[PDB]
Amino acid sequence: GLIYAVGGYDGNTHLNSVEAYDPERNEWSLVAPLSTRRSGVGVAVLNGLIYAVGGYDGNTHLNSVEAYDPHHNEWSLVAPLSTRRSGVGVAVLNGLIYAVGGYDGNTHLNSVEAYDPERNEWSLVAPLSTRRSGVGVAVLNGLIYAVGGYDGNTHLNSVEAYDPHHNEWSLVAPLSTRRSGVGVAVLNGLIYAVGGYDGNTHLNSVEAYDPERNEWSLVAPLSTRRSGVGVAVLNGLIYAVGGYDGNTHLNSVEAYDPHHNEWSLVAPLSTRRSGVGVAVL
Repeated sequence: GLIYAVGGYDGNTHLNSVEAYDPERNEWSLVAPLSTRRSGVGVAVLNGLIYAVGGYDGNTHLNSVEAYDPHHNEWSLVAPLSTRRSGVGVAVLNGLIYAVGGYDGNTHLNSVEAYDPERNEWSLVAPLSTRRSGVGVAVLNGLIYAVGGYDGNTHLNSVEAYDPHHNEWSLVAPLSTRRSGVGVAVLNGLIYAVGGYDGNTHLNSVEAYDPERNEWSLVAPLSTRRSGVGVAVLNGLIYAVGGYDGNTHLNSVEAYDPHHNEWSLVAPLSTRRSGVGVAVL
């Protein structure tokens, strides 16, 4: 029932710090830090553990992965990716962690790898049809959706979905707006694409995808522009954590109520964090 904000960039420093949000107290508290600084990190929850995948330590784009045990309040390294990946999208499906796309330091990636915690190993699965760093990823109805991103030359409005039973990606309806550094989460059978960067400006706009109609619709915009924003769903609300508003890196946090279709501010992070990974545990 807590939101964890993992790593990020405060405007000067790539962070190893981690903090947790308690909606009942409306308060953030620091927890144990990562072993390595990570901005542009992908985060996912599996088997009661938080996995921090890849990212950038201010020097090198990372293949390392570490896992957080809230009962020990400690991070431990697990098996590394086959490819260095910052700006990577991460989602959990059928007991596996998928690492989608990202940037290895010279190339924007279309490759995808999956982690099996039983074997503690990563293996490649089918690649994206499009290279995607800064990509948002979420799982809905047994499919993994890769939303937007940057292919090396263009900020993307395209969206594709992964079927693990066929080991195949398929294009679905594209966003109305190009978005890299976009935050994505799933709520009430819809995928929300939050903020991002369209190549011209950082965005406050938000779009929601309905798989039944295969179409995106705009919903209420954020109170502030946010790219590199972490997005997570808790208690029927969508939280947008941190990010970058085109001017500075943000410690502010807002929550979206789909019943009212409105965003409201909640308590801010102790630390400005763009390129932050967010997960609910």
